[PDB]
Amino acid sequence: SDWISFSHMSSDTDHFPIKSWFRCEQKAASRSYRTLGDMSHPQGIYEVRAAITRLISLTRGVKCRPEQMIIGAGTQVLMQLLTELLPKEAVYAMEEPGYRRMYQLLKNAGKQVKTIMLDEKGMSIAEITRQQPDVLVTTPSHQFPSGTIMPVSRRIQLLNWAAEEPRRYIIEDDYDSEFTYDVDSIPALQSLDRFQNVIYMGTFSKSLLPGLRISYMVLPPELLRAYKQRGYDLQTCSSLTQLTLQEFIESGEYQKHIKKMKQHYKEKRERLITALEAEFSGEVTVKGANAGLHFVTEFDTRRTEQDILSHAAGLQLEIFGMSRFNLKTGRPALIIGFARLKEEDIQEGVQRLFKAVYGH
Amino acid sequence: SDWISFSHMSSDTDHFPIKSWFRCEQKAASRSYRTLGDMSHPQGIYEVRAAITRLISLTRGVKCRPEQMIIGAGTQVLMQLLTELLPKEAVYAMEEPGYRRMYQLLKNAGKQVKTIMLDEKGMSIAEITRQQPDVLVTTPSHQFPSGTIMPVSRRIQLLNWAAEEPRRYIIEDDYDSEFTYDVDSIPALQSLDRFQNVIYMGTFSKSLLPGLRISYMVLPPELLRAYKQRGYDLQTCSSLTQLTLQEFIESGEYQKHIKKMKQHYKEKRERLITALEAEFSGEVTVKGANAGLHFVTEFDTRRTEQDILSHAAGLQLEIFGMSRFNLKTGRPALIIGFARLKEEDIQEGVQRLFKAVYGH
Repeated sequence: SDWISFSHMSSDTDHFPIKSWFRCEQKAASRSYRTLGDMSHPQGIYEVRAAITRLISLTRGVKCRPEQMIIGAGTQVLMQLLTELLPKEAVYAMEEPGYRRMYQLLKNAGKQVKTIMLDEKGMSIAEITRQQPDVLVTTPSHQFPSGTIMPVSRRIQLLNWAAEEPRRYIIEDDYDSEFTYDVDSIPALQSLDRFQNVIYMGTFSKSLLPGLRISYMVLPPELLRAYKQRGYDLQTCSSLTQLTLQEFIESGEYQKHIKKMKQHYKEKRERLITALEAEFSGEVTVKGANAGLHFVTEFDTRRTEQDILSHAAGLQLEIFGMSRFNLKTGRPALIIGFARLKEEDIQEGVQRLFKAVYGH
Repeated sequence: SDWISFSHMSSDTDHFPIKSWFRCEQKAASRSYRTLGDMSHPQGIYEVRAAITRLISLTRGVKCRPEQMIIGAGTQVLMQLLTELLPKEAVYAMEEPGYRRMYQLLKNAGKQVKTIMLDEKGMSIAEITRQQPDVLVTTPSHQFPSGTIMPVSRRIQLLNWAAEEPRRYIIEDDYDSEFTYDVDSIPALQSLDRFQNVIYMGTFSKSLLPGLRISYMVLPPELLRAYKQRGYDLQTCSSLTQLTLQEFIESGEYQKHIKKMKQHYKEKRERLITALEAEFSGEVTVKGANAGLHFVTEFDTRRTEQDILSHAAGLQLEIFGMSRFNLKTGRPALIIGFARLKEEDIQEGVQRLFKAVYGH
């Protein structure tokens, strides 16, 4: 496999400190071995929840007490639980383009899902208003996949909407929030909300490995009450995994990791854009590269997206199409993730793109 | 600080080879690091599924491919998924006494659950006939908590019932199946399943640790088709955990540990029963002491079950009554779980019990 990954779903393992993670695991195991034979508090070990709460209040400005947070074997399990905590009759609203997987999860749940188009400011509040939903699912920090950062003004608009009527909720998926390059950090929607209409959700898939399977959500106390009233849920994250995370955070290894990785990803995104402009001369349009670990490139060709993809897979370039993120064509648009893209493989990689874009 | 536990819920941390597990973890990691930035296959990494499939076909006669198996961070998320694969209008049935947690999950989902009492051969097929459910939840190998082992005749009656009408299924929870001591083990129900009515669910929580969170389920092809039709699921079980378990199995460490713990518990259960018959003069009756990590004792008293339990909290002896396992009285019976009972605490424990019942 002499592959090159322009994939957004992967993360580069060479710069994760796996020995540090493993040493954090051993520290946690020896500090807490006696209590490992317990099954965690269903919301997650309290001290781990406390570590995450301090962490996210620091980095993102999130305001919560650890009692509000639930862990977490992935955002998909948390989101399922969340649909059971929300009113059963709620009408959901997701960004178009967006996460088809959650769209299918919601439809499969018999829910009504309205797809909300985007504009230069993020998910379209005008379409939200026209279609009149109950629950919004949004990616304000770095829209997925379009990469649009939602400006504060649009955030204000969404919060005003949520607050003008009862039992309206905003699910803020703060995927990709650890990295914000030549823009500065904008605080989360939750931190701008005065009325607790926001379910903040975050994950460690990108700040760590995806195979580690940990995410978390912060409930409004009304939904938290609805949670506690269940009485039968069990934690899906292994206790050691929770404790290794808590050590990794509290040792300062996580902040060290993130700082170094931000510098690394900033430089790699500059290099990739420069290679893209050299190879494609300015016949590629790049969009949504302000933050996060991916951007969009639209090209222009008489090749269908599907045949471009079929031909990039032959050159062993791993890359995906924007058409994948339709929930519910006109030009080729592609998603370029530079998480796993090796820094020595840029030119070669971009070359494999030109030949897959064109044929030469 | 001087507690003695006759709990089933307990799990040996002391005689769990955590160093062997950690060495299997690092071996798996050096061999498979570059795939830890990848997301697992949603059913689970194929090779972990194959390792488990070979294991369970050996130890329990289970007939399946890895293609049919789903993992699995605990048996409850597998259960929830399962209720989604099964017809939305299914009527469930659970043993009484049984697992109140699942009863609670099923009811909180809006499902009608029937409770089905036991007779000498296990789940009462006469009551299943009478109350007319669609889906059975059963523990044929060692009924929880009664210790009753369902004989082949009753298994065939259950299979026949499921064969006679559409949309009838049997969930076989092989929760306690790693330890069956001085009775030659019966094969799983699943091994008798000619018409593919049985969903087999097993777990490693009992056989390694509860906090480790790894369980699995074997789906009949129609249900597997139902699952692949979803197309949105993601593996909840940490890829690291999956790989560590595959190394643990294939290095032969799992089989070593199980042979050792099996022998340990055989000898401990025999010693415990010896001590019981010595101290209680034949005014104790022991039921289902053949396998698993528990059995049932019935005594003589004036005291409410709450009285024996209450007086045992004052001898610092943790124990459970059969009325705990109603899915919602007329005498006391208790369940003795020798899982984390220390071998030096047997005689003392039984001594405490004789006073806990009486107070002489």
